[PDB]
Amino acid sequence: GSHMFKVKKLSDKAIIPQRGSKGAAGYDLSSAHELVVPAHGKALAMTDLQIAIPDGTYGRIAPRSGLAWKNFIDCGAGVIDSDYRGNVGVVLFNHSDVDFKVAVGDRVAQLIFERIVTPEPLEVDEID
Amino acid sequence: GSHMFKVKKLSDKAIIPQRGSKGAAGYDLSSAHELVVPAHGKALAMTDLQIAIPDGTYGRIAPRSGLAWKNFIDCGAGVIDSDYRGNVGVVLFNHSDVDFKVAVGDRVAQLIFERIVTPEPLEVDEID
Amino acid sequence: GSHMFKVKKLSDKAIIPQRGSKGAAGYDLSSAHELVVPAHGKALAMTDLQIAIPDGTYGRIAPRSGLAWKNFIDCGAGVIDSDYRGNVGVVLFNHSDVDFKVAVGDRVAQLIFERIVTPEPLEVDEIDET
Ligand SMILES: O=c1ccn([C@H]2C[C@H](O)[C@@H](COP(=O)(O)NP(=O)(O)OP(=O)(O)O)O2)c(=O)[nH]1
Ligand SMILES: O=c1ccn([C@H]2C[C@H](O)[C@@H](COP(=O)(O)NP(=O)(O)OP(=O)(O)O)O2)c(=O)[nH]1
Ligand SMILES: O=c1ccn([C@H]2C[C@H](O)[C@@H](COP(=O)(O)NP(=O)(O)OP(=O)(O)O)O2)c(=O)[nH]1
Ligand SMILES: [Mg+2]
Ligand SMILES: [Mg+2]
Ligand SMILES: [Mg+2]
Ligand SMILES: [Mg+2]
Ligand SMILES: [Mg+2]
Repeated sequence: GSHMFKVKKLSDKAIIPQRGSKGAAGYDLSSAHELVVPAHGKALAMTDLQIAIPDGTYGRIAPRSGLAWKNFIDCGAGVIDSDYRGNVGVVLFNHSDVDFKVAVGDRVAQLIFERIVTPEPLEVDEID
Repeated sequence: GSHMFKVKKLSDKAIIPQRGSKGAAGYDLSSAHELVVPAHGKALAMTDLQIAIPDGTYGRIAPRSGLAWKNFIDCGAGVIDSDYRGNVGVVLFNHSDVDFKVAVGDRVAQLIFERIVTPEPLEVDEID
Repeated sequence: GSHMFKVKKLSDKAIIPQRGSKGAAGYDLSSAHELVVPAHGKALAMTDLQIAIPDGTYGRIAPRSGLAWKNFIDCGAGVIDSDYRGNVGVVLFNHSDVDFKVAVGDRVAQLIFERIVTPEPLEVDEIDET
């Protein structure tokens, strides 16, 4: 369906992503797992979700602004293809000298459905 | 708003964002404040702008390619929701060994109106 | 104008970007040059490609997921404008404690044609409440 996207929980801990405000760009993504993101290190926060990417778009794992500014947290990777398989994972980057604790249920990113196009590349001799 | 990019200066130091060329993806964002982005550190550069953005889009704070390559500067966070009516700020990351000076009026990022969709989430037991 | 993605090789070492799969978002970008991204450092991996992109888009240099989790590699900069006619360069960031080797032909990023809009900015006194 065009105006809804299906989401299936892979555990009881999974939270259905939802928009924070009427005008929100993204859907909050929460970790389904307790973990720590090491200082100057990286970690995988699995959401325990399968998500069906809308036609004409990819799912972008985008950073929460609070965590970025206060905790020096960022999202690496972040491209969820329309044919991505399985559990959707958030790759967290911590550039601070302080570990970042992640509890089950913590919002760790936001999912944005980026509209894109996918043409077939045409190799040429000259561009004008 | 509807299909517009509206810009309201919050101080006389604010500069209206403009595309560097007709083929540009992004609008130049300038700091309205002097600051330093510490080596291996982060800073918040406010634009002293309040904005309304076109429907079907969020504003993405993207990095300038020059600052990225010469100075190891990046943008953290960067997602400006269509219903944000606060002061638009650029979260700067400095991964280099050297402090990065930012003067009032310096271009520190570029704003891109990313087209997106926002379907409502539909929870299911199975996709496909 | 042009809904097409056109690609001109700038050397014999260049590889035409292609999607890894039918449902893939991005086009694999391969380095056309031997280099190393220094531990805790950055490097330019030129693709030796000149490109023309579809109208209403820019080209985003987006990170590969394997390199990100496995090697702590990220893409810096990454905005390829409609009028960029130079050699497309991948700015690679290495946040690991170990160097990252790049051989010619290595996929180092993926190109995504982001749909965007570019309206004329309007300075106003008043923005509507939210
Ligand atoms: O780089 C940024 C990112 C966000 N913002 C602004 C706009 C955006 O709409 C707003 C987000 O406000 P929130 O307090 O709701 N942060 P978020 O919902 O992303 O969660 P968190 O507070 O943990 O980041 O902050 C910036 O000015 N610059
Ligand atoms: O990762 C990138 C980013 C940009 N580019 C290209 C495309 C883009 O159109 C061009 C921008 O070159 P400049 O250094 O002149 N841009 P500047 O740093 O002056 O500002 P901005 O990056 O905001 O356009 O460089 C790449 O090849 N790879
Ligand atoms: O976002 C991520 C990134 C990595 N991972 C883990 C599991 C996954 O199997 C692996 C990344 O595999 P990819 O298929 O995404 N490799 P990549 O896209 O980088 O390269 P390519 O598709 O060309 O082989 O790392 C995640 O779960 N989520
Ligand atoms: Mg990034
Ligand atoms: Mg970016
Ligand atoms: Mg990948
Ligand atoms: Mg990018
Ligand atoms: Mg650019």
